[PDB]
Amino acid sequence: HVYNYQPCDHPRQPCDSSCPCVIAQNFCEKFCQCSSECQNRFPGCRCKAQCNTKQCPC
Amino acid sequence: HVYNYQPCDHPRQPCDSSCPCVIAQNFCEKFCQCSSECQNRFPGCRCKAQCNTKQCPCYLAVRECDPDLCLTCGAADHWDSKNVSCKNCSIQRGSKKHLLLAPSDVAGWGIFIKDP
Ligand SMILES: [Zn+2]
Ligand SMILES: [Zn+2]
Ligand SMILES: [Zn+2]
Ligand SMILES: [Zn+2]
Ligand SMILES: [Zn+2]
Ligand SMILES: [Zn+2]
Ligand SMILES: [Zn+2]
Ligand SMILES: [Zn+2]
Ligand SMILES: [Zn+2]
Ligand SMILES: [Zn+2]
Ligand SMILES: [Zn+2]
Repeated sequence: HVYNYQPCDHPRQPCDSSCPCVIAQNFCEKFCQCSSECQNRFPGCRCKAQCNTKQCPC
Repeated sequence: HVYNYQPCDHPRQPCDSSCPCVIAQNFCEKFCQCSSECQNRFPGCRCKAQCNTKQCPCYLAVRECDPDLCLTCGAADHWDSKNVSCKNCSIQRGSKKHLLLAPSDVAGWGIFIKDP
């Protein structure tokens, strides 16, 4: 069910159940026009190095 | 719908739609008898330190860093010592702030914090 990511550009509307990223089950990215603290925005991992194990959320 | 975690003890049956942890929407822990590569097992975060921001999967999932899994964040290291590198381990380690007991300014007794 993976869909291509397309940045969200819905002003005056939260990224919830109506943003294209939320509908397409895709995390909001830095290119999204939503707020910097969006619920669907994917947080950056804080791994020391490698980031190749399953532990790294990325 | 948060349910209490009870270790799974179903051998010869994958942790899938029938294990109590999977049914209860709860991650399999080290105390589960399932396989060491279970799908529902919660992986240990590889955070450099702190683990207090939303990026750390333990903090992101409202979970304290498991000492057996999270080894880079410092939860496992310095078990006898204090000032752990990770910050999502205070409940498990029991490092609580010094409270003080005095009559509350609102009603009855109240807890007052000794240090900022
Ligand atoms: Zn959006
Ligand atoms: Zn978006
Ligand atoms: Zn968003
Ligand atoms: Zn990352
Ligand atoms: Zn990483
Ligand atoms: Zn199980
Ligand atoms: Zn389990
Ligand atoms: Zn399991
Ligand atoms: Zn962490
Ligand atoms: Zn952790
Ligand atoms: Zn940690």
